[PDB]
Amino acid sequence: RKISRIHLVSEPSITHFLQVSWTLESGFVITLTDGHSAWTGTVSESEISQEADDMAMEKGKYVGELRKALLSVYTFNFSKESCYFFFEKNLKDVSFRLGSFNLEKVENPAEVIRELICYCLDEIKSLKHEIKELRKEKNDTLNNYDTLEEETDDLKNRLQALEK
Amino acid sequence: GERKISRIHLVSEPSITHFLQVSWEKTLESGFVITLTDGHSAWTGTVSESEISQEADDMAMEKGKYVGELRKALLSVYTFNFSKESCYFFFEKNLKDVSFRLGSFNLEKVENPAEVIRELICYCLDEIKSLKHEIKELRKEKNDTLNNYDTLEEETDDLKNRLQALEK
Repeated sequence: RKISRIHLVSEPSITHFLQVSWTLESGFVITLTDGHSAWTGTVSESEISQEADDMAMEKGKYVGELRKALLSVYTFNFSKESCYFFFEKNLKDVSFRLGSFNLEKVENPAEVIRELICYCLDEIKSLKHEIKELRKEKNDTLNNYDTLEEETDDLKNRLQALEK
Repeated sequence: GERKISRIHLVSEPSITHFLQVSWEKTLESGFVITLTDGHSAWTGTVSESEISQEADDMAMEKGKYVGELRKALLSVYTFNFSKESCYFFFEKNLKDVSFRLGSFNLEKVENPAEVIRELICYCLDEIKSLKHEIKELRKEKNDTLNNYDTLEEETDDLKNRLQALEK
């Protein structure tokens, strides 16, 4: 998955969180939350095909914009009454949409929020663990390079002393 | 300031994960803020420097030991208790066959839970980004040295071949 902070136009004051889980080409789940409510939509490959056909765009580029847009200067839109989500690719004060998706309001949003925070805390734990091994490996590699430099200097010294 | 976010389970709500966020401006011993949240509501309490010393005294515990226990329990066997009707949070130390209360706190139901939850998530997302940056730099520094190693080793081997031939 990827969790991105976004601002909606209808609510520029606060930060929303866009959680996308999936390659995206084979349909995905998109979740929006403001820390209280949550909206979730499962986008099928069928629904994807119908969006790229309604706007006459290449699959690869379309998914590429999805990939470039959903995982993170794009703008994001969501109406809490119609529950339709869409984003635009902006360029030169000119913009166009990449389809819309329906995000149904979730009955028990606290479950989603809890899961999102747990995911982040688990990720932090995993990254710290990885860093501990990488620190040691980095230090070992620097030490081994120093050893080789000293070993190589010894060889050159022996060659030059040999010459004379 | 600094903070620590911990996952806990409550005796009275064993199924749901709660999050305990403890933060301090200077140091834990000089005052901290303790927030409990289930991802929907949040309760917060401020603990002053003098309240810590008074709690240690009421417990007939040496202040350093009391603070040491707060660190082990609130920053992360300890049990956590909270009731959404009393807004009263206490945790206990459980040794073999016996437990005892390690101080308690009265939390106040926050008025803006969503704001607190968003700020907490943002903190985690910022930490993930910083940790990913750190990993990327560590791995590049390691890989850069390995490349220099392999380059230097080409010369080392040639010098060995030259020296072996000359000393042969």
